[PDB]
Amino acid sequence: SRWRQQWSGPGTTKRFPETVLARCVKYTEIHPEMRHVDCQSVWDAFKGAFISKHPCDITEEDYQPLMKLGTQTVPCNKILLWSRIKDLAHQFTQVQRDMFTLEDTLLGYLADDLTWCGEFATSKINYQSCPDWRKDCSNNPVSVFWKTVSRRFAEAACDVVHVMLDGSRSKIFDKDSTFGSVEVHNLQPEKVQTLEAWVIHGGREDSRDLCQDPTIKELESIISKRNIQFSCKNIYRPDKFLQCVKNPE
Amino acid sequence: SRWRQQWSGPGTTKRFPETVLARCVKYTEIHPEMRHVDCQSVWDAFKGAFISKHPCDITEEDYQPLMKLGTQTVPCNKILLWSRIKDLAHQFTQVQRDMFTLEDTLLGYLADDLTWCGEFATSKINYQSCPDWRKDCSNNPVSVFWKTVSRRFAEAACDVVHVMLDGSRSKIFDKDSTFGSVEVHNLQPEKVQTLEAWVIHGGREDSRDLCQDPTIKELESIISKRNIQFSCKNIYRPDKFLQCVKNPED
Ligand SMILES: NC(=O)c1ccc[n+]([C@@H]2O[C@H](CO)[C@@H](O)[C@H]2O)c1
Ligand SMILES: NC(=O)c1ccc[n+]([C@@H]2O[C@H](CO)[C@@H](O)[C@H]2O)c1
Ligand SMILES: *[C@H]1O[C@H](CO)[C@@H](O)[C@H]1O
Ligand SMILES: *[C@H]1O[C@H](CO)[C@@H](O)[C@H]1O
Repeated sequence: SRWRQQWSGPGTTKRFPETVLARCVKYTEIHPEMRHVDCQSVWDAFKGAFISKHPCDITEEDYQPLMKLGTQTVPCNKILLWSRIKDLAHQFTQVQRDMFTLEDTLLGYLADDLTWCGEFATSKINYQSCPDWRKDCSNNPVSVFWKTVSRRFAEAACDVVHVMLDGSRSKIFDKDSTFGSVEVHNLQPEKVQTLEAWVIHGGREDSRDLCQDPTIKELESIISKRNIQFSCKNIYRPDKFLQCVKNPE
Repeated sequence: SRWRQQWSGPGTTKRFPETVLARCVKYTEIHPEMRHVDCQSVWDAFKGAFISKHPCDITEEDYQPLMKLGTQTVPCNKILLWSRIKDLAHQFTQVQRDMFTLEDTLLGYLADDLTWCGEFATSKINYQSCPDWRKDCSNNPVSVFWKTVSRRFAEAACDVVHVMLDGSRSKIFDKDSTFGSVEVHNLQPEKVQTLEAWVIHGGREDSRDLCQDPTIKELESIISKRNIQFSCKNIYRPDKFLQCVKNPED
């Protein structure tokens, strides 16, 4: 288009339509309980959320048709959130398969590690650049997608909700994250009794109780205000922790 | 009441209201995903289905308020049906904890092994007798309850559905059962590809292939007409079958 401006963020992932379609087919193959899904309809609703729209004015309503088609009931008491440490959370649920991260749902599975955006009044995907959340605009197709689906995922949790936190970083709990700014504030006190944090140890620091870290105390204060209880555990040896989850015999 | 007639079936189970309430509280305690349920409302809706009503004119609509409150999503590809061998089916799911029978749902859990009925125009439970489906009337509170919940359970299944059958009896498959007259006819062909039967052997079956039994062939014909595939397997050693599910390491 002769009106299309340059953005600071990377362009849409190459082969984005074909990648989403292939993922949808693969997911329904792996999960027989979701085989009612029509993957053509899913992609059509996904594309309809952002195609032909300015990629700085996307709203939660734009994704509502996709949200409906992707409706999925995950056992509300088996939900695992994560902050910065997505790799270990997914390895965990690959072993503890009755536990689920957002990326283990259909919608999270489709979009995991992809970027996308379009342009106003055109049917073309923008493969050259997409808005950066800081330098360009906050209401872009990718950021709006994850804050919408993340909020819905947290709203469905019940009983005890677990979150993995990255203990190798200066902000073990970071307000400037999906967990800190979306998930923690949309757990429903009527349904969730406790938020249990798993602080994953790593980095080049000598072993110490990281549940005493100031940002964890910050996290405890935040969730307590919402009338939800807080629990914290250190995962000192992640490799050994996974080994115990796999073969606790 | 001065109008109440005698029925041929046993009366309502003793302590029925207390038993349903206790079971509802116990179930939601064990299953956190169902704690949105208000057990008082569940009992009230259960009670409202048959109290003050003639126990020969109960309908599926009478139980709809209970059905709505009892809504529960079980993984549709992990459903286990059974015919006459209820004990082993429950022993199986207690070990294979990702599979569910109807009695592993809240609604099935409440009513398992219980009998109940009321009377028209009165608020009293009939602890003296209840209608027998054969000698008195088929549309009684118990029979109507189970045909309703069993149909919805069967309607929810998807992919591969399993049914345990009692191979120690003459009619391994019996049309005159909840499975044979309700469940098999309400599996949705759009969602279910296969019905897999597990024929449980009894006391020394000479290792005979019971999947060739005439009643099994009858089952295969019935389900095939509905455009669903059929698979059959013999469970020769029920006790050993459970231990292998307990300890697959061997
Ligand atoms: N699983 C994901 O890719 C994921 C989960 C939550 C938030 N995000 C955001 O989307 C972008 C594109 O992947 C990421 O950089 C996050 O900002 C992604
Ligand atoms: N779980 C049960 O007890 C069950 C399951 C299906 C049908 N029924 C009927 O209810 C009566 C009272 O328990 C039984 O005799 C069956 O007819 C019971
Ligand atoms: C917060 O938790 C989710 C994993 O369940 C992750 O995608 C982020 O949104
Ligand atoms: C048929 O299957 C059910 C077990 O899932 C049993 O209750 C009968 O209705």
